[PDB]
Amino acid sequence: RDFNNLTKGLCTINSWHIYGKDNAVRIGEDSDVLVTREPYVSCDPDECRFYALSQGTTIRGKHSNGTIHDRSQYRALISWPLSSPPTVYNSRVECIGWSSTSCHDGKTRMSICISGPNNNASAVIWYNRRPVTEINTWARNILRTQESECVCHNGVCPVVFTDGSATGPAETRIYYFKEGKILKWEPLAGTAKHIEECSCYGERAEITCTCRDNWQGSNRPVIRIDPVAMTHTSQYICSPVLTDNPRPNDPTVGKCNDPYPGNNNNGVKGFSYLDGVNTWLGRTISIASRSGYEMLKVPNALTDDKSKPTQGQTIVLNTDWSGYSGSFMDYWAEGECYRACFYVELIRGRPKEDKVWWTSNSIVSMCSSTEFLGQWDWPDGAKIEYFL
Amino acid sequence: RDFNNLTKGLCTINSWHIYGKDNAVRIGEDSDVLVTREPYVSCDPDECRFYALSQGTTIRGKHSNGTIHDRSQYRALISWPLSSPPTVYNSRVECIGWSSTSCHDGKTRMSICISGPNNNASAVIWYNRRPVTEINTWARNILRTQESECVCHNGVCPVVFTDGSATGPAETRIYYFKEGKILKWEPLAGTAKHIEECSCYGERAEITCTCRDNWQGSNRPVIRIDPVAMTHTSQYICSPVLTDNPRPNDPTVGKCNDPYPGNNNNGVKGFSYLDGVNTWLGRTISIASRSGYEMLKVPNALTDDKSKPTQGQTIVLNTDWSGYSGSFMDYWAEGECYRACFYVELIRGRPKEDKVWWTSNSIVSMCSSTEFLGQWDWPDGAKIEYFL
Amino acid sequence: RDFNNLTKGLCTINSWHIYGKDNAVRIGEDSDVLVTREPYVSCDPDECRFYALSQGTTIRGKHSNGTIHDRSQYRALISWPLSSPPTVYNSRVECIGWSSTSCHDGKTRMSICISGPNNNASAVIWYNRRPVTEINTWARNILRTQESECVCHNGVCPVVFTDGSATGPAETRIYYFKEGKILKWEPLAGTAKHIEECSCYGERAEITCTCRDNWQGSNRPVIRIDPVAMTHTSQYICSPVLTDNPRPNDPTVGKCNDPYPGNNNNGVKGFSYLDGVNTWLGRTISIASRSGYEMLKVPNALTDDKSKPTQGQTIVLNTDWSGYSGSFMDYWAEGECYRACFYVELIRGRPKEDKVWWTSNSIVSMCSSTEFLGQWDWPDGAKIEYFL
Amino acid sequence: RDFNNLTKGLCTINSWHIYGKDNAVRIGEDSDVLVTREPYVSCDPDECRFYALSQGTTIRGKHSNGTIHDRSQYRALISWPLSSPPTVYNSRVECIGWSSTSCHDGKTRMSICISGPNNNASAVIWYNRRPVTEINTWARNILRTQESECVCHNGVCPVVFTDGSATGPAETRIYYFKEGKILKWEPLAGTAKHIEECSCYGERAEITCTCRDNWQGSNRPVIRIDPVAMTHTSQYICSPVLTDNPRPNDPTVGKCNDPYPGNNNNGVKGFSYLDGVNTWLGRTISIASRSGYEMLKVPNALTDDKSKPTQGQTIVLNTDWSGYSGSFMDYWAEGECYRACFYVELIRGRPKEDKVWWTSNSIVSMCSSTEFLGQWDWPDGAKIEYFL
Ligand SMILES: *[C@@H]1O[C@H](CO)[C@@H](O[C@@H]2O[C@H](CO)[C@@H](O[C@@H]3O[C@H](CO[C@H]4O[C@H](CO)[C@@H](O)[C@H](O)[C@@H]4O)[C@@H](O)[C@H](O[C@H]4O[C@H](CO)[C@@H](O)[C@H](O)[C@@H]4O[C@H]4O[C@H](CO)[C@@H](O)[C@H](O)[C@@H]4O[C@H]4O[C@H](CO)[C@@H](O)[C@H](O)[C@@H]4O)[C@@H]3O)[C@H](O)[C@H]2NC(C)=O)[C@H](O)[C@H]1NC(C)=O
Ligand SMILES: *[C@@H]1O[C@H](CO)[C@@H](O[C@@H]2O[C@H](CO)[C@@H](O[C@@H]3O[C@H](CO[C@H]4O[C@H](CO)[C@@H](O)[C@H](O)[C@@H]4O)[C@@H](O)[C@H](O[C@H]4O[C@H](CO)[C@@H](O)[C@H](O)[C@@H]4O[C@H]4O[C@H](CO)[C@@H](O)[C@H](O)[C@@H]4O[C@H]4O[C@H](CO)[C@@H](O)[C@H](O)[C@@H]4O)[C@@H]3O)[C@H](O)[C@H]2NC(C)=O)[C@H](O)[C@H]1NC(C)=O
Ligand SMILES: *[C@@H]1O[C@H](CO)[C@@H](O[C@@H]2O[C@H](CO)[C@@H](O[C@@H]3O[C@H](CO[C@H]4O[C@H](CO)[C@@H](O)[C@H](O)[C@@H]4O)[C@@H](O)[C@H](O[C@H]4O[C@H](CO)[C@@H](O)[C@H](O)[C@@H]4O[C@H]4O[C@H](CO)[C@@H](O)[C@H](O)[C@@H]4O[C@H]4O[C@H](CO)[C@@H](O)[C@H](O)[C@@H]4O)[C@@H]3O)[C@H](O)[C@H]2NC(C)=O)[C@H](O)[C@H]1NC(C)=O
Ligand SMILES: *[C@@H]1O[C@H](CO)[C@@H](O[C@@H]2O[C@H](CO)[C@@H](O[C@@H]3O[C@H](CO[C@H]4O[C@H](CO)[C@@H](O)[C@H](O)[C@@H]4O)[C@@H](O)[C@H](O[C@H]4O[C@H](CO)[C@@H](O)[C@H](O)[C@@H]4O[C@H]4O[C@H](CO)[C@@H](O)[C@H](O)[C@@H]4O[C@H]4O[C@H](CO)[C@@H](O)[C@H](O)[C@@H]4O)[C@@H]3O)[C@H](O)[C@H]2NC(C)=O)[C@H](O)[C@H]1NC(C)=O
Ligand SMILES: CC(=O)N[C@H]1[C@H]([C@H](O)[C@H](O)CN)OC(C(=O)O)=C[C@@H]1N
Ligand SMILES: CC(=O)N[C@H]1[C@H]([C@H](O)[C@H](O)CN)OC(C(=O)O)=C[C@@H]1N
Ligand SMILES: CC(=O)N[C@H]1[C@H]([C@H](O)[C@H](O)CN)OC(C(=O)O)=C[C@@H]1N
Ligand SMILES: CC(=O)N[C@H]1[C@H]([C@H](O)[C@H](O)CN)OC(C(=O)O)=C[C@@H]1N
Ligand SMILES: *[C@@H]1O[C@H](CO)[C@@H](O)[C@H](O)[C@H]1NC(C)=O
Ligand SMILES: *[C@@H]1O[C@H](CO)[C@@H](O)[C@H](O)[C@H]1NC(C)=O
Ligand SMILES: *[C@@H]1O[C@H](CO)[C@@H](O)[C@H](O)[C@H]1NC(C)=O
Ligand SMILES: *[C@@H]1O[C@H](CO)[C@@H](O)[C@H](O)[C@H]1NC(C)=O
Ligand SMILES: *[C@@H]1O[C@H](CO)[C@@H](O)[C@H](O)[C@H]1NC(C)=O
Ligand SMILES: [Ca+2]
Ligand SMILES: [Ca+2]
Ligand SMILES: [Ca+2]
Ligand SMILES: [Ca+2]
Ligand SMILES: [Ca+2]
Repeated sequence: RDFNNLTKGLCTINSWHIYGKDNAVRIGEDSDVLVTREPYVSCDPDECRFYALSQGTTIRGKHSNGTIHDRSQYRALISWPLSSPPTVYNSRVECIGWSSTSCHDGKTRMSICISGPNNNASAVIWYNRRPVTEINTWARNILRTQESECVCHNGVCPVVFTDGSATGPAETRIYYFKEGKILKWEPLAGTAKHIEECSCYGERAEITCTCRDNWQGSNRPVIRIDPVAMTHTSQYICSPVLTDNPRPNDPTVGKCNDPYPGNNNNGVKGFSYLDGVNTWLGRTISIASRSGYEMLKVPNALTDDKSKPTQGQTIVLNTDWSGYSGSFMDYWAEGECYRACFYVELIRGRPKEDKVWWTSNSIVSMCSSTEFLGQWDWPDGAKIEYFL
Repeated sequence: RDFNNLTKGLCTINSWHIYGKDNAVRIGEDSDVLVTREPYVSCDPDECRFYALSQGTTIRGKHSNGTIHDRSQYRALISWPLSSPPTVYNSRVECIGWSSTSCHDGKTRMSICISGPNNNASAVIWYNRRPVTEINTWARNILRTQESECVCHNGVCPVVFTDGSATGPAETRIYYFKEGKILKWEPLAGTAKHIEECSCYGERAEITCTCRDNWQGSNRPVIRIDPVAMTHTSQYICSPVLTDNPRPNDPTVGKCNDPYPGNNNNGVKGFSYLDGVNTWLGRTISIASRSGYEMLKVPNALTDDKSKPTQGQTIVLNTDWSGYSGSFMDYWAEGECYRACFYVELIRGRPKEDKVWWTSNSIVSMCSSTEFLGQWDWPDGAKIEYFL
Repeated sequence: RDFNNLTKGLCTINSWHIYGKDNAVRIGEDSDVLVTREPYVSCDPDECRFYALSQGTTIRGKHSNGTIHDRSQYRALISWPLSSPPTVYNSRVECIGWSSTSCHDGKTRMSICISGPNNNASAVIWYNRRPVTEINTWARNILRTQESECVCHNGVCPVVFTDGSATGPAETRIYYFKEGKILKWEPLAGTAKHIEECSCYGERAEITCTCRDNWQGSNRPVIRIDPVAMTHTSQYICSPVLTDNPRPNDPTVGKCNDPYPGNNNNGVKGFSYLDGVNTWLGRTISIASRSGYEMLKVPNALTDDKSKPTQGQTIVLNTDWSGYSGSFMDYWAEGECYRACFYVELIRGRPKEDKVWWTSNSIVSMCSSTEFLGQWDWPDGAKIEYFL
Repeated sequence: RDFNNLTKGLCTINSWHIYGKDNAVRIGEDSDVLVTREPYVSCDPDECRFYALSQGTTIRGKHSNGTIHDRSQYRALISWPLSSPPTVYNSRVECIGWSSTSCHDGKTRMSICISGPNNNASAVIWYNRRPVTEINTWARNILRTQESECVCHNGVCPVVFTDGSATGPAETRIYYFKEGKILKWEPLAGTAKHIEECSCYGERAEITCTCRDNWQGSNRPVIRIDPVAMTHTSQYICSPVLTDNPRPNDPTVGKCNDPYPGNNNNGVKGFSYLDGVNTWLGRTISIASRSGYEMLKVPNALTDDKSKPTQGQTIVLNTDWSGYSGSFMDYWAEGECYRACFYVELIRGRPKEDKVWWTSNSIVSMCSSTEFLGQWDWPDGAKIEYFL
């Protein structure tokens, strides 16, 4: 119809309610479920769907052997109905590649997939299910993007890309697309020192992205974008409640404009909702591995270097496997505010469970409630022994 | 379009004709059919579908082991095309949880799923396929609801919930929703002493629910709701033709305002159509187990404590397994009256058939005819031996 | 939109071209294909689909054992996309039962399914996918109907039913439905002595049905219906080219008003297009079994007792299994005439191939061409050995 | 809506970007994927889909044995969603046969399938999913057509057919269809000596087809059609960069009006985009077998007998199997030019991999970019060993 505008603010988050869960690995033990990873959720004006990068094989298939690998010619961004598992028969391919993002601008959807060898990758930007623009690697070192939805405002949909080292300075760019065409791009600015896999959301004409500093930071870098002026800033979440993984133990004071030290060259895609006292941070419970997942209300986390939790909610027990997490919202819902949502990737198989030769995941997703709801934990639920 | 109003009365029920049957267990012996239980049927203005609580695994899958359990994080309310089986590929998830209800108000559908641990469950009310309202447990003891469709009148859709003991007084509430929002709720009133799993239908601006008194009654409690005044009353079916299970043998006089004694702390979801002489009661044939199913015309059953059958129809032989049963009607059909319909859950597996490690069911459904049709019996049809 | 009227005459049939083929048994050897029998084809104004009576199990499933049986509670009329096989995941249930017919009147579709025990069967007439009318058995001996599509004219859709003996006089009725309601019914009249499984088509406001005289005739009875006056006549195809099966060898002169003798109490559903010199008869090649299938142009077959073939086309070799056959046409196609079409059921399994415990079929369908096209044979194509 | 007119010219091809890939053989190792061959891609105004000739069996099915054979009664033209694999459950049958073409004219789609024995084949032309016209074999020797999409201009859709010898002069005809009806046909004219499997595209009211001279040429014949005058010309690509397979090594000067000698009675379906300096040729890397695939920019290839490459892009490594290739474009995309696209059939199984008894393929497809994108290779990806 008309382009969507981020006219609302976030609803007050007093707890999180279950939104979707596909139990993909449980079901796929005996049905034609595709092996995936790097999942996310994204809404169209009339439907919300699950998204992920297929590995081009079913979990029970012999080709599932080796799916711990990230980039192959057999991967593709697929989407499927909310809470259903990604099956061979219900998965819709959005584009071919091993790194992606996708978002609806109110009129139609833009999907981006990057493919190619490490030194010669390229992004293809699809709009209205047709390829429109292509961007060649600029640093010749794994051109890569968000792995979760982008956000649009009056037709302008910013996307964060990184090309270059994962263990030193890299070349991050913010591209501003409209109808799949490049309006402008700019190099990363601000104090964030390394950027990977940004998780974004929008409210009141501003887009906030919480990313991953793979090089040095255990606190997460934050990029705030003005989609009208097509400009941005960057910094780190100030709070001493560290949210990357692996990470050192939480200190009493964090860092606002530099990576909090202790862990180098590693991390995990994550997210946050930074809205004054209505601020909630997601993180794995373990400081060593992708185990467990919790949401912590940390008032003013972005700007207060001593901010600590005032409330929380466990999503996945520390005795269960988690993984990537990111933000999304249904910008086309009723009401006066945008309801914050997120998903957690529940990785099964390698490297943590190496009795099987594959790596896959299932999805759990939650949205905020203004009520203070009781909590439950949401594990993947599959028994690896069954796959032996 | 416009909200549906219960403007018609029930058609005269002279017999029951076959409406739908999915043969799910037979088919699922060699196809990707999801394990389910607590099924029902519900219509939209342009389509009627089967509904149930999936267990998040196929019947042949190794994860089917243990599906006798009621509440897990792997359950979800799913719907699928009438008379097709609930497969991985055709089942649409309405919401996540282990207790549910759903109904269309003429404009769109409201679905409710409750999830969480026993002492911290919560209901999430979805409208137009989006989460709108959440309600936290008030008694911290398995918040639970109907397990069959709710009914709407001019946008108001009442739903009966119970939180608390299953073997003593509990806290039952009647919530009046409109567009997924709470207009009002009220505590159960009247003489019904315990309420669980209400089966409802509407006619001439009144909604009648036949429920399960798990604590003490072998006769069934009845809640009648005025969706305009948003008020209700409750009592028990007076008739000595007892319809819960297990239950004592039928006496010559029943009880109108108290549970008929003889069996405690157990029961089965059931239903009835209470319309003067046009009154029909459903029940298992066995007084000891969920075996067989029959419909009995018992004129004035609700108000006459000595009422006995004047006609009947066998639905499932006593030599076949039955289970839950509930009411639904196609409020959008042509004609001058609403045609009464019902479904019977045909449970297979545990605990009655323990050679297999799973518990599931198939569905059979019938609607009324003004003709006096010949009768057939409708068993699940699967051979457990095939699953060994 | 508006009710369809049979305003066109038949196109000139100079040969038959391939229209559809599902290769169901071949494909189902390794996919979730439902066991079926009694198939047919029927068009809606915007789509033509395959129809059949499912047996409520896949072919590879253990429940396929015993599917030679005709009437069980696990059967249902299903439809699916043209030339695709009837799978668990793409088959749409139209109604429950073991005998059926279905047709579109231009506005919506009417489907009829009969179910029940031999002495207490009933038909349920569905219109716009909702049950509207029910008819109880009148002779208490396997109420049964066409097993191929009915035909409508200005909303009136006649259907032929038989109740009673299959080996002596029975009670055949012609019901005239409009919007699923009974306008009128009448007992069979004319000289046809026994009627079963009528195959019908319409042209120029007249509906012609070629049926099966199971009791005594090897020539086929013909019922011609006037859907406006709602009246009919009946006789037999006069031609000595006999078309039932089993049957005696072809004589030089046939019978116009009595069954041609030689074979009793058996037969097969079949069809014909009776249009003066543009007359074509279908039949099995074998006079003893459901083997092979050919189309023969027999000018004036209906009225000329000495009529013999002037042209022909082999459809299935005598070395391949055939079965039921019936007529259908796309009444919503472009052009000035209706193109005659037919399907042949290719039965596999029991009783002819008893190394397997099941009975099923695939479908082949053809339509007429005004060209004189080269011919090919169209067998089922599956290797029974693969199923052992 | 309105008939599409070829009003645009080709976009400048500076490189090729990944468009679609189904990984059919990898996925089908453990899912119900149909065996196919002779694939292509074709767009409708609102969707682009994959097309191919099914063999009427799954790859894992026992009936996959023998699928190296080209013409059987179990083949059909099927289409399915872009980049999904051709499964039993998502494949839509367009028509029955073993040779085909299909194209959308802007209003609806025309599909053509040829079937029958070698000496009595016939084509059936479908329009708006209904059979409209039939054409009988004129040379009684494998009537056959394009195996890739046709192209339309103002309702007129030319199609190239060949009937007769594959190793000597044959009878090629160009048929001009409109709404599935024959407007005109004409015998092949010009200097092309043998024509098979034309790959076509349109721009600025002209349709260009690059075909296969199976008899003598290793250079490819080219037919250029004027769809308004309904006339055509034919010649060969002049360039010494030979593009059929098998073929002799590249010479320094080619042949414009005669087959370049060296290899007889064999070839492979292929394609090219002939647009002055914006000319790109596709070909297998191997001169001996269907191994590898590359795109070569050969300015003025059509008219310059000494033209050599100025740029190139590898699509499939010479160490991987390729096969048929053809052209298609999305004539309904936005922008001022038509973006050239192509697909490559990746054949797996027999005859090159005879450890398995089947022959099938997967699909990879690319479209042009005005950027100079980095290149990757795109193999089928399946491990034959897994199928043993
Ligand atoms: C029914 O459901 C309801 C609703 O969910 C349940 O009630 C919920 O209960 C939760 C558990 O108690 C509770 O969550 C906690 O909230 C705390 C904040 O509230 C408290 O503090 C404020 C501040 O003054 C008070 O106002 C308030 O009244 C409370 O006292 C959080 O602090 C909790 O998080 C911390 O603990 C958990 C372990 O439980 C850690 O996993 C988490 O990371 C936090 O602790 C780590 O981090 C801090 C910050 O740096 C450190 O100080 C601390 O030492 C920990 O650090 C170690 O561990 C981390 C992670 O491994 C590691 O990185 C680091 O290096 C260190 O090793 C927690 O979020 C909900 O708020 C509450 N909700 C409501 C509405 O009441 C109810 O119980 C249920 N009922 C039943 C019967 O079950
Ligand atoms: C073709 O199809 C037609 C259509 O279906 C078939 O005709 C149908 O036939 C049915 C079977 O006969 C018949 O159903 C019965 O109707 C009885 C009512 O009709 C009779 O009574 C009235 C009243 O005066 C008369 O007007 C009428 O003419 C009849 O005489 C019911 O009473 C029957 O139900 C009772 O019997 C069955 C066993 O058959 C029980 O399962 C059922 O629960 C009822 O009996 C129990 O309950 C009562 C009430 O408390 C007790 O009094 C009784 O002792 C039983 O109690 C024990 O069992 C229960 C359950 O296990 C347990 O809880 C309790 O503790 C005790 O242990 C029955 O419904 C249809 O009405 C009739 N329909 C028509 C239109 O005619 C026809 O036969 C078919 N043709 C062929 C050739 O097959
Ligand atoms: C390329 O394709 C084209 C197009 O298909 C092929 O050409 C077609 O060729 C067909 C085969 O020759 C041909 O079909 C036959 O047509 C005959 C009619 O045409 C002839 O007669 C007329 C009449 O005077 C002439 O005008 C005309 O020129 C011809 O001479 C039919 O009579 C044929 O049917 C009979 O034979 C077949 C066996 O082939 C039987 O199966 C069939 O049932 C018919 O015979 C039985 O029935 C009659 C009637 O009672 C009896 O008289 C006879 O004895 C048989 O009875 C026994 O068998 C039956 C069945 O088992 C049993 O019930 C009974 O009791 C007895 O035991 C046949 O239909 C097409 O018309 C022709 N089409 C065209 C357009 O030309 C061409 O060949 C192909 N090219 C190549 C190179 O292959
Ligand atoms: C990141 O990605 C980019 C983008 O893809 C990569 O850059 C690309 O690199 C490609 C490989 O170098 C390059 O492709 C080649 O282009 C050549 C044309 O460019 C050159 O010549 C012109 C002309 O003067 C110059 O202007 C230009 O600057 C270059 O020097 C082609 O000639 C190449 O094709 C030939 O070689 C390949 C083998 O590599 C053959 O497979 C191919 O068939 C061509 O050679 C055969 O055919 C010719 C013509 O007859 C014969 O002369 C020759 O002897 C060969 O013949 C034998 O082999 C054939 C086939 O088997 C057989 O039939 C025959 O009988 C003989 O046996 C090739 O296409 C891209 O243009 C370039 N793109 C860009 C934008 O730069 C970059 O490398 C990547 N980066 C990294 C770090 O990897
Ligand atoms: C493009 C790509 O390969 N992305 C991969 C990403 C990067 O390796 C990381 O961001 C360091 N640069 O890591 C992970 C991961 O689970 O940690 C998964 C992604 N598939
Ligand atoms: C929420 C929940 O668990 N409901 C379960 C219900 C209750 O246990 C019963 O109503 C006693 N309170 O029992 C049964 C049952 O087959 O009997 C199935 C339901 N899954
Ligand atoms: C209602 C029913 O059972 N119809 C069956 C029909 C009758 O038995 C026959 O018409 C004799 N009355 O026979 C056959 C058959 O293959 O011959 C199949 C049908 N399923
Ligand atoms: C109609 C038909 O059979 N076409 C086949 C075609 C012809 O044999 C060739 O064009 C020589 N005439 O060859 C091939 C092939 O892979 O080479 C596949 C096609 N299925
Ligand atoms: C978003 O804002 C622009 C005004 O700049 C307007 O064009 C558009 O209609 C707005 N979108 C909606 C849904 O109102
Ligand atoms: C139901 O009743 C209300 C009048 O209160 C009206 O708004 C609505 O239109 C009615 N619904 C229909 C379908 O007529
Ligand atoms: C069929 O005929 C009746 C006239 O009796 C008319 O109502 C109807 O419109 C006709 N149908 C069509 C499609 O014209
Ligand atoms: C194509 O051209 C013809 C004019 O001959 C016109 O009828 C038609 O509208 C044109 N198509 C479009 C999409 O404009
Ligand atoms: C495939 O077919 C050939 C030819 O009939 C036969 O020899 C071979 O054994 C078959 N292989 C399988 C696996 O069926
Ligand atoms: Ca880090
Ligand atoms: Ca009870
Ligand atoms: Ca399987
Ligand atoms: Ca007979
Ligand atoms: Ca050649």
